[PDB]
Amino acid sequence: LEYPIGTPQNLAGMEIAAVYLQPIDMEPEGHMRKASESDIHIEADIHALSNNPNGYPEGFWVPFLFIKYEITKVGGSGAPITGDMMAMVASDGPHYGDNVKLQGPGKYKVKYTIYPPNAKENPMSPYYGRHTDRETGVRPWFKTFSVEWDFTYAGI
Amino acid sequence: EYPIGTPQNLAGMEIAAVYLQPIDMEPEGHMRKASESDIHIEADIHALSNNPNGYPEGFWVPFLFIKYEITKVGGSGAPITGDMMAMVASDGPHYGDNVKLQGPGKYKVKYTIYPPNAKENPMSPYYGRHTDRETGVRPWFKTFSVEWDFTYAG
Ligand SMILES: [Cu+]
Ligand SMILES: [Cu+]
Repeated sequence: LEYPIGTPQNLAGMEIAAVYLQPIDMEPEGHMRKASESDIHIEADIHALSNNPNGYPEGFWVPFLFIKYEITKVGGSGAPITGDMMAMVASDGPHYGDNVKLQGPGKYKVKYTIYPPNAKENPMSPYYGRHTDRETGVRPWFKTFSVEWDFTYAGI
Repeated sequence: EYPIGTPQNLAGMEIAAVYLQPIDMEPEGHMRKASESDIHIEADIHALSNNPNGYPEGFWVPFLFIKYEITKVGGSGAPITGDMMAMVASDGPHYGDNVKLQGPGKYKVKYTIYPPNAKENPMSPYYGRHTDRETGVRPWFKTFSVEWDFTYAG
């Protein structure tokens, strides 16, 4: 099932929502930590709002982003749980996600750092372009930013 | 914004071939210089109803790889070949390339459309598909080609 995380946030003509599901299985295998080695599938749900700066019609999935996440158990002085999401498709459409192993039931904080197509850290920079001519060009890509939420994990 | 024939409904997607004047793009070094090209050729690919790879109708189909072959009818030159690149423009994301043609006249335009997991698709390690019963989708479509007749006005 789905376990939404807080309320969606917006920036730069995109809506950013966080949710987790039960761990999933994915092709290509050997990318997702196996479902049996995980507690949840964390996801970032990112869609264009109106007047999107890069030409996306409202509602379109925003592709070719790179998302790094940090999940910290509240009150914990231990190391945060970190990883990189991967772009993928599921029955509900494309999203960014990762299978994650948590640190038991309780309160967590979740931070997503969202990299644009042209960020150094985004491995997809050489594969996705942007028109820059006057007639068909669009605005520059957004700059890297982070968004945070709190959530409770009960065990699924 | 100019059409190459009419769109074809294939593999749960509308595949349209269009073109416009040569463009400029970030990142540099992928498109041929606009001044050294004749057109920007594009593949406009969106999901139809009941798309089997998880896309709601009208969505752009991302992470594909498109190779094109443009042949002048009766031409003695080599066919014009290349790879499109995914990119965004004012009307949305598409696949495109700046192309130099071989003068005005009749051409055949063929696109070979590769799914995310094709050997030929360099984006295969970057795009996944859920396979579990609850949230999975059907296997990626099989690589296919689509052709049209094109008259270049010059
Ligand atoms: Cu996923
Ligand atoms: Cu383009």
